[PDB]
Amino acid sequence: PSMGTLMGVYLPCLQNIFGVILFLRLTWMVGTAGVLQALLIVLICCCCTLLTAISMSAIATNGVVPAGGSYFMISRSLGPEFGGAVGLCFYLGTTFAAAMYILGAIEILLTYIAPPAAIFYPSGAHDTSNATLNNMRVYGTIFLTFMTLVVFVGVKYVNKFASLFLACVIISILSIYAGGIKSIFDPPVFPVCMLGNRTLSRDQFDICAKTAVVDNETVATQLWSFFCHSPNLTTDSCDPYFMLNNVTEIPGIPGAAAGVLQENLWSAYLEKGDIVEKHGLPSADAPSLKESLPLYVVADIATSFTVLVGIFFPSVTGIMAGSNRSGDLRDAQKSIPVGTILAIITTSLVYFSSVVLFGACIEGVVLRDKYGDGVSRNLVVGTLAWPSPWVIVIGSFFSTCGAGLQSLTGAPRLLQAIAKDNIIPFLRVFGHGKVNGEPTWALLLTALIAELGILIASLDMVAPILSMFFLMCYLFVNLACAVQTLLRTPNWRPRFKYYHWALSFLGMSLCLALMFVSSWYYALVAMLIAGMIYKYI
Amino acid sequence: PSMGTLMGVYLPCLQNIFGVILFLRLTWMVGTAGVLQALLIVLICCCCTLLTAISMSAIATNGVVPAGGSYFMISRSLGPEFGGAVGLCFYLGTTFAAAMYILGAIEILLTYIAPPAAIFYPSGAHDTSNATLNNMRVYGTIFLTFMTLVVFVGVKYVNKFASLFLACVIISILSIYAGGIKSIFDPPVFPVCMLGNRTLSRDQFDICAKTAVVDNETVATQLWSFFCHSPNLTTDSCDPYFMLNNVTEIPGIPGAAAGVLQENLWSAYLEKGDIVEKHGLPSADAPSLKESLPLYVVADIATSFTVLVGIFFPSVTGIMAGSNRSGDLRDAQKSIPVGTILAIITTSLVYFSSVVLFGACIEGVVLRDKYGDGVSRNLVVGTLAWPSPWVIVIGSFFSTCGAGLQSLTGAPRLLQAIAKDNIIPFLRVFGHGKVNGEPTWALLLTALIAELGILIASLDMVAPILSMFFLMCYLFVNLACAVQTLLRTPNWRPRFKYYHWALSFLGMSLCLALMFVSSWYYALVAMLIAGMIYKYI
Ligand SMILES: C[C@@H]1CC[C@@]2(OC1)O[C@H]1C[C@H]3[C@@H]4CC=C5C[C@@H](OCCC(CO[C@@H]6O[C@H](CO)[C@@H](O[C@H]7O[C@H](CO)[C@@H](O)[C@H](O)[C@H]7O)[C@H](O)[C@H]6O)CO[C@@H]6O[C@H](CO)[C@@H](O[C@H]7O[C@H](CO)[C@@H](O)[C@H](O)[C@H]7O)[C@H](O)[C@H]6O)CC[C@]5(C)[C@H]4CC[C@]3(C)[C@H]1[C@@H]2C
Ligand SMILES: C[C@@H]1CC[C@@]2(OC1)O[C@H]1C[C@H]3[C@@H]4CC=C5C[C@@H](OCCC(CO[C@@H]6O[C@H](CO)[C@@H](O[C@H]7O[C@H](CO)[C@@H](O)[C@H](O)[C@H]7O)[C@H](O)[C@H]6O)CO[C@@H]6O[C@H](CO)[C@@H](O[C@H]7O[C@H](CO)[C@@H](O)[C@H](O)[C@H]7O)[C@H](O)[C@H]6O)CC[C@]5(C)[C@H]4CC[C@]3(C)[C@H]1[C@@H]2C
Ligand SMILES: *[C@@H]1O[C@H](CO)[C@@H](O[C@@H]2O[C@H](CO)[C@@H](O)[C@H](O)[C@H]2NC(C)=O)[C@H](O)[C@H]1NC(C)=O
Ligand SMILES: *[C@@H]1O[C@H](CO)[C@@H](O[C@@H]2O[C@H](CO)[C@@H](O)[C@H](O)[C@H]2NC(C)=O)[C@H](O)[C@H]1NC(C)=O
Ligand SMILES: *[C@@H]1O[C@H](CO)[C@@H](O[C@@H]2O[C@H](CO)[C@@H](O)[C@H](O)[C@H]2NC(C)=O)[C@H](O)[C@H]1NC(C)=O
Ligand SMILES: *[C@@H]1O[C@H](CO)[C@@H](O[C@@H]2O[C@H](CO)[C@@H](O)[C@H](O)[C@H]2NC(C)=O)[C@H](O)[C@H]1NC(C)=O
Ligand SMILES: [Cl-]
Ligand SMILES: [Cl-]
Ligand SMILES: [Cl-]
Ligand SMILES: [Cl-]
Ligand SMILES: [K+]
Ligand SMILES: [K+]
Repeated sequence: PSMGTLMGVYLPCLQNIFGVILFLRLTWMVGTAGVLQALLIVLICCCCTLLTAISMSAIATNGVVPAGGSYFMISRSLGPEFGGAVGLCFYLGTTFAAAMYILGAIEILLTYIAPPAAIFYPSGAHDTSNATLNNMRVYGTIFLTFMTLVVFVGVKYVNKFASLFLACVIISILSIYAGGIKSIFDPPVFPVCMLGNRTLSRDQFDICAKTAVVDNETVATQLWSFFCHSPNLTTDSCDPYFMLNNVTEIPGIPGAAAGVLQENLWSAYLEKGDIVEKHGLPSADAPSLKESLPLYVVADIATSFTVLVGIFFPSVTGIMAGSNRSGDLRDAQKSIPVGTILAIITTSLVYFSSVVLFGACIEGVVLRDKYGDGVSRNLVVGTLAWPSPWVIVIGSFFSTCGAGLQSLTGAPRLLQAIAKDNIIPFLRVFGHGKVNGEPTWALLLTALIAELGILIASLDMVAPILSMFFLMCYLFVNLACAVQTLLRTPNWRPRFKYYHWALSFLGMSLCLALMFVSSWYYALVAMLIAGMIYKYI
Repeated sequence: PSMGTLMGVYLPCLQNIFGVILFLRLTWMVGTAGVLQALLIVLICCCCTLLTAISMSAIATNGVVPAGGSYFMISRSLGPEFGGAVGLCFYLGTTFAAAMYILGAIEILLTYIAPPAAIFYPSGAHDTSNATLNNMRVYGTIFLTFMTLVVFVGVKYVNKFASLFLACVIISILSIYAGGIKSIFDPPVFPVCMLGNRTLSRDQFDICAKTAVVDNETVATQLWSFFCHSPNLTTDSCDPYFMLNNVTEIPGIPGAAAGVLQENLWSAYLEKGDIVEKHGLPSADAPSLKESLPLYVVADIATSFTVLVGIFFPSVTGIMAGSNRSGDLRDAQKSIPVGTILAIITTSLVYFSSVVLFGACIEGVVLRDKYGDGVSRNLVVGTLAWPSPWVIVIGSFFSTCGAGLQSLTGAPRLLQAIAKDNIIPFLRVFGHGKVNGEPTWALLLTALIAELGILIASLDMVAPILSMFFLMCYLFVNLACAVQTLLRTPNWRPRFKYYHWALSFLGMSLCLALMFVSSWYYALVAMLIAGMIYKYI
């Protein structure tokens, strides 16, 4: 074994922690929650994982660190019963993370790369969502079957391109920060068209004006005809909000300044159907027609604190991938606790600094446009990039497609190990393999379980389920590190300096409170199942 | 044993088949789907149960009919493996039926008996639903804990009042038909106020007119001030749909005639947010303000065929309660197949004739008002009653509160039997009992599983889950009656005249297609779990 801390522990953690939510949902989270509550979300979600890494360090500093995987360390150092629970929750988390990574790639493809590559179209006036869901499901079943065939044939090729997907993430992050520094002295041009407080969808009309001049004549624009249903300048069919108010352009990226950061500082939660609005604009109050409602940027889902925590939390998962090469290391009891804790610290500093950067550079109206309707269907992250917005689009697409392949390779190997371990006999039949040792019936079960996550067809609906499984895995790791100290069981002497049982107890309680914060109902279901297995024993 | 067919098999089936959906959701289903598609829903949902009763007759005509319950017949006549599946699916169905019966009683209490007995109020303008859900959950946890204490103490008293809850159902059905016959020559007076096609909520304003006369002076009414935001007769702040249209009263119950039945004959499916409208009225087309949207009757959920099937199907469940007294009967191989099939035929004739009666007597605008907003917060069923609408309100409340108690008494006894039967050792610890033999740890598990159904807090969200469990139970009964004939296993010789294996095969395929019709996603989950247990064996 010859593999150091950097390329053995640190870089796989840093590759498995960054992902889809930094490029699709972080600006939305900043603009919805405010800078202060977004920093609070990042702080709370990075203390479950830091305390869980302190417990995993106490795992790795005990004994020999047996070769192969993070399942075998836990199972040989904690007894089989905690090992089975940690392994099964981590397996279900990895299989739904594959589905979330596929849904992210299809959102990027259908909204930014090729919008004409769309099968189902929003017929009628309203319900653009059912066309969107049925459009996500078809491409989800296509990409999932293609990638399971790739994993069924070409594992050697998936292991080959693993550095390129990390290079794409790092180049696309450095482009964000390079453009954010340039926005201090030279911000880019993305004008946002508004009407009173209300922001509107710029993709539908031509010019952001109420009237124009053609051939020495004042003629109503296309924007007049959507609100007034007549090309005449003196009709009374207009809605009274359009008549009393005026149409105004603003800079979408006003540049890095303290005045922009002061406006983005507090929460602006909306319900489903509300309109994204500024705060410092004059707006005469008036009723508005129901028919002019598609001419605005509308909140897609109802938001709160507990909604945003469950969507953010799978950004911080990825600790457990620092022990998959635990046999290949030179000093596994030293390279694991340093590598995972430094990876959590660096990725958490990237999230804090990016929350402050997006809160200081981008205006909160553009931030709250999930899918970027206020600026001509562009990434809100991509408009801040330095060379072009296409670098972030292409790089985030290839990185999410790589992160899906890595989950579809990592989860059947894990189910293979629990099957051959024979703690649960009900999972006996998934120990079959080929002559290479590659799993067959486990790959089918991961493809069918990740299919049930793809048929939910939303990035915002699958991510609380991921939070729910990774929080159970991290809860049982902290239970099994606190109980073995309080019971004084033999062969449990962790040689880690910064370990204490109260830290693992605090980590257990925090990763249990986040389980209720993310979704209280399914946490209350899992509490019943856990309280029933305890009565079984 | 001295107990005949009528009081032993027929009356418990007829008591357990009628219930909450005949009084709360049948008029809504007729008005939404049309008379023809409502008869098609009743026909399809009564052919799964008739074929399942033909299979249960082949169970009862084999062998001895061992004493006690419907679980012991199936388990001794089909092998333990099918018996465990049928028993566990029927247990989960009974525990969620308790939750649906509690949610029905709380809907009746909070909307018709005591609307001031409401904790959470709809603050703001919109979202009257979250106040409603949080208002259902609190009273659900109160009624569930009270009834589990009653079952924990007073089983002898719950068995005593069992005839009174059947008397309430039969009196409240006879009042419906007595009022429906009276509506031929003397219909009751329930005027419905409308504005163009759109129907409005009469509970908010006083008089159904656009202007009135007070003290020899034409003054705008209260209904003017909601749409125009000014008491002056000559303002231009009115929405243009209110100006171009006129306000009209219609009879809500126009009486039994062929012309009313001809209008109610075809489907009118709406999406969530649409307005209930007539078809034969003049209405000038115009836009409408967003602020006047609470002044209408709005569709609560999006409806289709597959939505209404899953809501209707737990009306027809209740076959399996014809064998709970299988030891007390004089001739159990004769009293069961006659009693259950005659009970299914009589209850299905009641549903067909009531669908035709509500389609012929009540106007389809009043039928599509779930919660009865178009007529002064009254039951749509209750307005057709002969003495008073209060008889149906009180009788349906007491019958649903009795049907919840009967499920909370029947499900822990069933889990007790599967625990003592020892096919699944994981359920070993639920075989404990008191000195009376009454279950203790099973009653706790039924109270915690029915709590997870109450925390969904909708009658329309729990009923597809009930359909999902009773259809799996009825599928395994037909599998176990077809496979034992095709495999020619010993000790399976059913002495029933009208049994054939193709009928049970057709019943299996129909109760599998209804599983996809009711909700395709959770059926696709259960298909995975069933295909995994088969690979285990
Ligand atoms: C050890 C061995 C390994 C394999 C195995 O065991 C043995 O492992 C286990 C693990 C199992 C899996 C465990 C967990 C599971 C998750 C479970 O999902 C629960 C709820 C979610 C799914 O929602 C469903 O999604 C479908 C599809 O949309 C819906 O079906 C609909 O489909 C069509 C649409 O065209 C239509 O007919 C209807 O819409 C409907 O039929 C279901 O109805 C729906 O329940 C998460 O969804 C939740 O939905 C909420 C919406 O109300 C949402 O709330 C918010 O919604 C929006 C946000 O988008 C906002 O407006 C508001 O803020 C809220 O209203 C929630 O966010 C969201 O959580 C499914 C099963 C599965 C995968 C288990 C499968 C078996 C399993 C793998 C076993 C194996 C054997
Ligand atoms: C043998 C031994 C015995 C005991 C045991 O095993 C051992 O038995 C098993 C059996 C287990 C149970 C099996 C099945 C279960 C059902 C499962 O529910 C699945 C989905 C449904 C629940 O929905 C959830 O409801 C909660 C509460 O609302 C939501 O949480 C929300 O709460 C708040 C609201 O304030 C807010 O934060 C968010 O809204 C959210 O957090 C969940 O999100 C939600 O998933 C059914 O709900 C489905 O919801 C759809 C809405 O999207 C709806 O679609 C339609 O919705 C409306 C209609 O109303 C229409 O507009 C459209 O037509 C559609 O959108 C669907 O109709 C609806 O199906 C929960 C677990 C449970 C009970 C298992 C528990 C364990 C169990 C008993 C074991 C034991 C151990
Ligand atoms: C919308 O913007 C226009 C600017 O074109 C505002 O116009 C007012 O115009 C009159 C006469 O042209 C001036 O005397 C006022 O000083 C203007 N008001 C200003 C500059 O605030 C108009 O008031 C705006 N509408 C609003 C703010 O509701
Ligand atoms: C944007 O402008 C509106 C008025 O044009 C602001 O005022 C609110 O308007 C709604 C009407 O839907 C009223 O119900 C509220 O009471 C109004 N709030 C007031 C008067 O304080 C609205 O607040 C503005 N949005 C912002 C500042 O984010
Ligand atoms: C609403 O109802 C009124 C009835 O009061 C209709 O009034 C019309 O009134 C003029 C003059 O009073 C008559 O000459 C017309 O014959 C009436 N039209 C009829 C009876 O159809 C009014 O047209 C109605 N509005 C509609 C149908 O949009
Ligand atoms: C009730 O009246 C409206 C017009 O007052 C009817 O017409 C439809 O109106 C909508 C506007 O929301 C249009 O999009 C449709 O194209 C109209 N349909 C037509 C003209 O056929 C509406 O159909 C009526 N409702 C009924 C008869 O149930
Ligand atoms: Cl991620
Ligand atoms: Cl992880
Ligand atoms: Cl019922
Ligand atoms: Cl039944
Ligand atoms: K991650
Ligand atoms: K029933």
